[PDB]
Amino acid sequence: LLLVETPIPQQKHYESKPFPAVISPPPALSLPLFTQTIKTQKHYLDSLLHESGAVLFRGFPVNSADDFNDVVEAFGFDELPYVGGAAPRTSVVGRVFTANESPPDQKIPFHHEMAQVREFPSKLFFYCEIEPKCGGETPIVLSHVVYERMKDKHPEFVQRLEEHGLLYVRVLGEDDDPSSPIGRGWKSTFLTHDKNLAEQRAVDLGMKLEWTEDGGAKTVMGPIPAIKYDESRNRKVWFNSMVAAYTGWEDKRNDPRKAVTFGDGKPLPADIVHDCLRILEEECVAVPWQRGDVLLIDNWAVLHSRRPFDPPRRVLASLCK
Amino acid sequence: AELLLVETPIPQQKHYESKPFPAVISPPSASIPIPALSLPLFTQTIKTQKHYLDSLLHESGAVLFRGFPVNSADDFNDVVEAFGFDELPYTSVVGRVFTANESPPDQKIPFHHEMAQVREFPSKLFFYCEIEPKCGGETPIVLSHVVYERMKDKHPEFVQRLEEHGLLYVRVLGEDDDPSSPIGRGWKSTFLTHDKNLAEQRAVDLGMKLEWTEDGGAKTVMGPIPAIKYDESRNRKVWFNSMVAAYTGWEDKRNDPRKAVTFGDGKPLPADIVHDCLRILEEECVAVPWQRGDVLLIDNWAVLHSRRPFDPPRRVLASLCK
Ligand SMILES: [Fe+2]
Ligand SMILES: [Fe+2]
Repeated sequence: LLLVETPIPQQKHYESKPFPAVISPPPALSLPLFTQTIKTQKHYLDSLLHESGAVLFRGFPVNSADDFNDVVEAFGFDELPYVGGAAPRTSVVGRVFTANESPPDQKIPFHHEMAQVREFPSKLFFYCEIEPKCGGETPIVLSHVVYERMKDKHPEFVQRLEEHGLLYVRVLGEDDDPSSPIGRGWKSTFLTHDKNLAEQRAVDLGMKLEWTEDGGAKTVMGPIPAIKYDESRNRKVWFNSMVAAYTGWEDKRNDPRKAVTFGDGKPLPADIVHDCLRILEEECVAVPWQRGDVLLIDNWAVLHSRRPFDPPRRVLASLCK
Repeated sequence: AELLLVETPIPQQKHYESKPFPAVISPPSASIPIPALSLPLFTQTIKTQKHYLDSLLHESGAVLFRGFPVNSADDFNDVVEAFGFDELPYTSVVGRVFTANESPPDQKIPFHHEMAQVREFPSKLFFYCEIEPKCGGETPIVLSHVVYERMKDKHPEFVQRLEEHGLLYVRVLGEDDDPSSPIGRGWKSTFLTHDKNLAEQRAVDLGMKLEWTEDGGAKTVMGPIPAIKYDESRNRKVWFNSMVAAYTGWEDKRNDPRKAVTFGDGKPLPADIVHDCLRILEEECVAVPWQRGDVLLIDNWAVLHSRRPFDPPRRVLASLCK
């Protein structure tokens, strides 16, 4: 079976490279034939992900969570062991899971997966088992592009970011708020109900957990870098949750404006942060999901998000070490 | 190529009026000709032996299928499709098969009929062992009509009062979802809304009375509803209720299991008699150790199930029928 590089309307190109790269089928197709081609074309696929940063596989027989798991298995990347610092996860089969995000009417900001975690995924997979009735795409953007445009537009700001970095403040409830963009409580965050084991697992993850009165918790993280270096592609990337926090960490316990600051406490310039948001939207690519679609994302080069949608919609995921 | 479905004995099974519980079907030891076992051969035999299998489930209440090539969720789904029961209208693994978010492994899940407090509950249930537990983790099952007959015999007055007033179920919900709780789901998620008006309207549709607590949560009161039902297909009364389940298993920071369920008229249940019922369930139950490939078909009108504590790994998928 052949893996054909196919053009789609939404994709962009950077230095002659498509973003995202799109592979489609040209013996009747079957899941085993696909997973077999994946193993056979390992090198080709590694080079494609290396050049593009994300690869969308469209037109293949991935009709269930089990099929998706088999495809993830064919790529052979080591699975990311679950710890904490993420959201209420629900394992479906094997390395595949469903995480409960914010409501369909909301817009999930751009971010790198588990960006504030020490051992974050190098790669992730997204699978559409049930396409959204309307909207619900998973827009993606090249992190190094965002950095380059930011350094070009706001050299001083970028310069200050690499000197002082960023500081993150996030208040947590005891339980999980299904209605919040950042509704995970400290119980689910640290997979514990004991404050001792929590405050410890918290300090380990590199946090300053101070128990709140209403049984919640106020977490503070940083200073930590805002810019990182992709060793495999020799370039710097916008690896931070600045825009995500500044515009999305909003609920009864969190004021977005105070959710993230420069590493030295100094506030961020509202106009520059929103200018960054503008760059993310302009450079992003929002491919409408089709049932069977499997998207492979290199977490070092891409930030993802989610658009509002009308149910039904079901996108499963898988994280790689 | 044909396959024989042989009624086989196992150590754990019991017998009531000459009928095995659960009935156990396995491939034969030495058949002529020797059949090459496969999933497709099994699913074909299931369709071919429809009547025989319906009769078996009818007489026993539950049927364990042991020794067949059910080696994946996909295989299990094919087996569920071969039986042709209508799927119960709604984490989905494949087709009609899913994984149930159960309690932690160290816990003991109480006996219950599936979706017992739901208007349209499943008539039948399928359980499949994809990965056998390292230790324990069986799925004990017991005959509901037997529990009823023993309860009526030991506590006639109590049963008589149950038929008269029935039971009342209480749950104090928080606004958000508590992860560390067997009943931790809040009213926002339970009623899929953050709007109080809509929520209390949806609870009423579900045959529930909702009262908004002062702390931002909610208190629901379901009932009075019957504690005893009638199995039309078998002409007998069954212990179709979550009495023991709620009285001993619905505990968290907001809920006290002793007020979680009461008589339909508010009167508390006698602790002695409830624990006596718990005793009966344990004595009458059958806990068959799970084996990879096992498929258990349960008639939800005649059987209550549970789960023993266990040491991971363990993986049992499920499927519900209209
Ligand atoms: Fe994400
Ligand atoms: Fe159950």
